[PDB]
Amino acid sequence: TSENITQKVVWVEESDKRSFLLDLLNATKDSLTLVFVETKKGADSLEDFLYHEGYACTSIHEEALHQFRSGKSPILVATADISNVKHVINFDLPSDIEEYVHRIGRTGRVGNLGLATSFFNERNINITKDLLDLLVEAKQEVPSWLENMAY
Repeated sequence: TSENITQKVVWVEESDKRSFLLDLLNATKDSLTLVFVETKKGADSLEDFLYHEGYACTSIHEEALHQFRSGKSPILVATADISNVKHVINFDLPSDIEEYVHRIGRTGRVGNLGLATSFFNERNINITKDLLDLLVEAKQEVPSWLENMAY
């Protein structure tokens, strides 16, 4: 159970995810930001977007992993060897809660709190109730919208 990972689930429309990611990145870490996306093409295109924004980043979908650790590339974009990152960003959420749990486990260590931010929209209605129940048992912030969509 994930009480020691602060989880912020926010509503982001698909067309808003990229500028919301830039505001979030600025808002939040000098390194070890891990951003999960749904597809290989998505990983690829997001890395390029970030590049043209001026953010040093890599993607995986050894070099890449070796840049992440050194903090030469503060951002690693990955699809579906990595733990104790400073921030996990679920740019796309997965279709089941177990996979959510696996991904958020990559932030935090014993004696410290992790941080995981997840973007959610109508595409994610399938995981609504499971995410709600997980947030409640982990005593995390639950957005009014999530509660009302689960019902």
